[PDB]
Amino acid sequence: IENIPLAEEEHNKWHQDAVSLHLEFGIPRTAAEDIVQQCDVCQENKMPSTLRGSNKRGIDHWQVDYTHYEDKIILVWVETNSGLIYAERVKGETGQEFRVQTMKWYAMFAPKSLQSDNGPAFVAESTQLLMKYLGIEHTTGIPWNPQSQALVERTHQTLKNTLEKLIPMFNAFESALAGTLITLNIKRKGGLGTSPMDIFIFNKEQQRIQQQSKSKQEKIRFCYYRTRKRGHPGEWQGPTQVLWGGDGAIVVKDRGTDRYLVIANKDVKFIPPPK
Amino acid sequence: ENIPLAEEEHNKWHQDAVSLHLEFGIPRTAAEDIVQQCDVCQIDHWQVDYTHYEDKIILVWVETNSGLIYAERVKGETGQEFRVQTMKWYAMFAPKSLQSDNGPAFVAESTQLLMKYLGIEHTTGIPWNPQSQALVERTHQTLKNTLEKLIPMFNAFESALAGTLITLNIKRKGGLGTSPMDIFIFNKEQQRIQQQSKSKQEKIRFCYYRTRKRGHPGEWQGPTQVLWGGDGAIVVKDRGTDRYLVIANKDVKFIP
Amino acid sequence: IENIPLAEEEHNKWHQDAVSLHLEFGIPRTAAEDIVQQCDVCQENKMPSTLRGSNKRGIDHWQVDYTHYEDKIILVWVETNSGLIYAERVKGETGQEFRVQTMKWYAMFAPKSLQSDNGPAFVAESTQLLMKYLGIEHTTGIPWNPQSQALVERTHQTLKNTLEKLIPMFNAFESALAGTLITLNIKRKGGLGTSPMDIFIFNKEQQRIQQQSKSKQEKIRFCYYRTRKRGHPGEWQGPTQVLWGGDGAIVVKDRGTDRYLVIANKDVKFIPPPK
DNA sequence: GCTGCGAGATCCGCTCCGGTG
DNA sequence: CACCGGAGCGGATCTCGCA
DNA sequence: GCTGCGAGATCCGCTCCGGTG
DNA sequence: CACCGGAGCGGATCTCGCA
Repeated sequence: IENIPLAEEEHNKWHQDAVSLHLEFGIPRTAAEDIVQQCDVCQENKMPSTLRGSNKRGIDHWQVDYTHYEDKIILVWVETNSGLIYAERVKGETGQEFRVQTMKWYAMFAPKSLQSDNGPAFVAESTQLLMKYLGIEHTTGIPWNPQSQALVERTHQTLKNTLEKLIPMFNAFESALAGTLITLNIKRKGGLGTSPMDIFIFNKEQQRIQQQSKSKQEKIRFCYYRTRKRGHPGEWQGPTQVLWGGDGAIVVKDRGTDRYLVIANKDVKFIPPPK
Repeated sequence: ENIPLAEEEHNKWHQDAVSLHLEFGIPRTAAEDIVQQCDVCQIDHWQVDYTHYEDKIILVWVETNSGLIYAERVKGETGQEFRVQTMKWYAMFAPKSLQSDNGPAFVAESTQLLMKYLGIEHTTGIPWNPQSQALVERTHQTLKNTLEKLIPMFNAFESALAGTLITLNIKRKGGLGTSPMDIFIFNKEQQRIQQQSKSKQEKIRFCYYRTRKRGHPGEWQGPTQVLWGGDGAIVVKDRGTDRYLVIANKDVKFIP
Repeated sequence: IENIPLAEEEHNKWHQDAVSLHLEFGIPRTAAEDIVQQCDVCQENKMPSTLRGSNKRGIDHWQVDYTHYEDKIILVWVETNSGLIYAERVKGETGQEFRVQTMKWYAMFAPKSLQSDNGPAFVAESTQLLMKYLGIEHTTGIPWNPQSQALVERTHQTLKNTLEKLIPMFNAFESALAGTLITLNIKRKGGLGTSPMDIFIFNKEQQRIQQQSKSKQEKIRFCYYRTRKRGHPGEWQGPTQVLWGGDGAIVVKDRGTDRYLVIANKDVKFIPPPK
């Protein structure tokens, strides 16, 4: 532990990873990793390997991107939760044409939110106003990050493959595109052999708001909750409603965190209802 | 299965297939079959018409029962454009039957060949059903009135048509607040469930059936055709009573 | 099973994967996969996802590639088994200069075989004769496949990083390159904290041929062997020497396969030695 | 008759030690 | 005295980008 | 105040059925 | 009668390349 200054000097001179230094001078690897963190050259030359994710979100939250196939502009519209897709060819990527396509889209379906990249048509102020005009949240992804729209990119690849497989069988490129839409919307099935269109229909049936509104008549009970650390709980903090009661646990909301949280039934006491 | 009970109730009261499946939760196709077989009373059915408005030709697609409608501007009335429109329409929906008049585009040989390729029933001739015809004229009048209503506000003619489609499919409501889109979605969901549960499994198969009296099995009767084979039970008709009964698969001899 | 012709017709028309067809028409998925195999469009558009490998080989089997750093030509020499490396800068990639570098290399170490890409210096007939002149096997990798020399590519990346980290501390670029060689040959240690140079030295000590030659005096025994299929063995095929005897199994060579093979001691009968 | 791999960074599984009821 | 993280040790696992 | 995923192809783990000692 | 692949079923796992 007394050789730590010499280890730091060697790190400054040569800049090897902490594992070798730990195995050599017998210093805990936490100290060596902190040395690497507090150094300069290794800090400047280390790489940020992170996993991140994708915005699957919920029902009716879609994103889109353009298609460059055979020097023809095509719009492909992709669902995230169920997996449905839809596409149509357009002469250009102009704002007015994009607005017309979006209006037809919103006539056909009932979306809620839309994601997109920094494309001029997507970013256009009139398009943003129209999206606001129909009460739909429009968020722009960070520029030069196709992984945000990786879903539409994957669907793009699959649709191009299906066009390659299906184009010579029909007279019209639009007809072939419709056939590929059928292939990837009704025929493309996996797992339980259920179409993305069927998933979307079932999602709409569940999302029907009449049942959700009328479920309010169910009995509501109150309770306290506490947090467990090393098996040692805290105080019974705050009265909150029993959102649902399960076997061995319930569902509660913490106003401090403003998010949903689960507590085992052992740390829960039931409040009797009015009588 | 409550389907044979529904069919007995139909043999008693002779109500329409609509109220039948609404109030007994039975297949729409089964209700149509029962209406067809019931001589007292004797899905995805569409009608297509052409109409001009500022000298523009537009396809009109109206479903005969739920009331959902669809429209799209077209350059001309000729067969190739009709084929493209019907290809897009079949891409967007999953129809089962179509009713139309004797228009050249409808009666074109290649159009009917592509109908057969898609495997859907096509019927041409003079429309004789007031139930569908009057709905067609009502849809036409309402659509033209709403488009005259909404055109000045919108920049694009196609945008105005899309807005009128929104008004006539989502905003407009009837009964307990059910849109044509809502009723179409409900019927489509139930129809697809019953199709995947009953249709593709087996067809036109005969069998032997027996009736249990206080648990005692009866003599094998028939033979009769298996019309609706479900989970652990089938629907067959007793010839004497002209009624359908629930017979468990353990009491059925499958005739090859 | 009678719907197979219709399934084949649908495959010819639309060309979806076998899983969906199997889940739809209730046909065994082997038949559908064979249909896809015997079709044409899916055969033409399927992708060959294979894993392959790398030629780690044994001791003293190396490969090399050139370095394009700061518009300066550098030769980097990489070991595969132990992990040692060595490098030196050269003005150009000419055949004579490469021959001089190889001769210095063979003076410094005692290699056995060398791998390389389609580089003109590596492919030169005089270089091949010189490699033959020193009794070293030279094989050329398939062109335009850097994954064959992925080892030297990885070492290239690491050495460039270490140059970036170490260049300003020395006057001469050659001195910095030597320092990076020290870093990656003596300091870069993992696992048991043992240097690649130490691994190479121990490999040479083990590969010393005197012990291998003098091990022949060990007793040699003969035996038969058989192959097990479903628990049913065959005939006792061929007399072969007991190369080594272990606990529950031995080592034998099959002249039919001309490779080494292991048989459990249960299927082995010991031949008594001469007495 | 031939051939993708490894530095680097957090997280976690874990085991003696700890607080902890 | 049982129990769970705490810390240390060791291993498991992710993208990336070199040619 | 934000965000890589999924068609496609072999191999394998496995469970009733089989040969098999 | 125990035992191991055989075949079928289902799941586990690999690179790649789309923008």
